[PDB]
Amino acid sequence: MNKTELIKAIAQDTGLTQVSVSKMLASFEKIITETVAKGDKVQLTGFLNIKPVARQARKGFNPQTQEALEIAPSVGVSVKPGESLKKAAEGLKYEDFAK
Amino acid sequence: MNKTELIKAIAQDTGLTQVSVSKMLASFEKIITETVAKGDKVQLTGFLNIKPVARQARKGFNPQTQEALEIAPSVGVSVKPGESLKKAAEGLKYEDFAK
Repeated sequence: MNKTELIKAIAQDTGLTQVSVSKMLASFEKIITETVAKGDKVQLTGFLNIKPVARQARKGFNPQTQEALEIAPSVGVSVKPGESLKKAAEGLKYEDFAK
Repeated sequence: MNKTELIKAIAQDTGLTQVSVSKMLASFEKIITETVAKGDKVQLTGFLNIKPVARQARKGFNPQTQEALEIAPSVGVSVKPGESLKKAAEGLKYEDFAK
């Protein structure tokens, strides 16, 4: 699925009026990517812990070629996929992917 | 934010009909986690890409005192690094966190 397929995901799980399925998802990244950049820890049930956390602010290796460094972390992306989808996955196409 | 905060995040980015803000987001996580679990490549425009991959895990008993068994049930709900959210993070104050 994606910013469009997901519109159908709500346009079908919901469908009510197709509100902005295309616009709410277009804004979803605008709020997902923008919230972390707005300063808010979005949290999807228990799988997408959207929340920014700094972890880098330098990377110029010494006067050599590959001795890169990094002293100071600036905003980052703490969030990640949780087990809510893996538990849902162990329940629908987990073995389907195995074979 | 969360299954309700992000709701208004789209209910406001939408404001068309507030479709089911409650049913589209509660189901969006139910479909986000359920799609990857259904076995579809869930993703977000160009910053997130949740994808499940048949995998497994084992060596922590359970039916007794837990700490010794040997199974392997664990799909791999991978994901992506939406830089649009990290680059947006540069917008919130990435360096401000580095200092």
